[PDB]
Amino acid sequence: QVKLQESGGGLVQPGGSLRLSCASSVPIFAITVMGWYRQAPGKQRELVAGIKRSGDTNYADSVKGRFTISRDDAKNTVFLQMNSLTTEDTAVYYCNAQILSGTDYWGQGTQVTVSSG
Repeated sequence: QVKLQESGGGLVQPGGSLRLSCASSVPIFAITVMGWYRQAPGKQRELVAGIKRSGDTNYADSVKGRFTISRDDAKNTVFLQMNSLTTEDTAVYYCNAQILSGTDYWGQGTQVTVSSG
C-alpha cells in the first residue's frame, strides 16, 4: 500500500544541476533500500543510486562523483542531487522502495532532459 512520488525533473543545460525528490507515503526508515533508477525509451533500465536504512550509498560508475543520493527523514523524502549533467543523462528517473517485510514499489517517474539551448 506504499506510494512514491518523484518531482524535480525537467530541462537542464549541459553541465547544469537538478535535484530530484522522492516523497514516500510511509516513513522512509521503514524502507530497507531506496533507489533511483533511470530508463530512456528504447534502452534498458539502469540503476543510478541507492541508499540503505543505515545510510550506505552506492552509485553506478557513470554517475559516481556527479550524483548524490540522501535521506531527509524530517521531510520523509529521498533526494538525488544531479550535477554536471550531459546528454547521456536524459531519461525518465524512477524511485524504487524495497520493503523487506519482500516487496517492491515504484513511482511514476520524472523526465530529465539535458539539452544545450
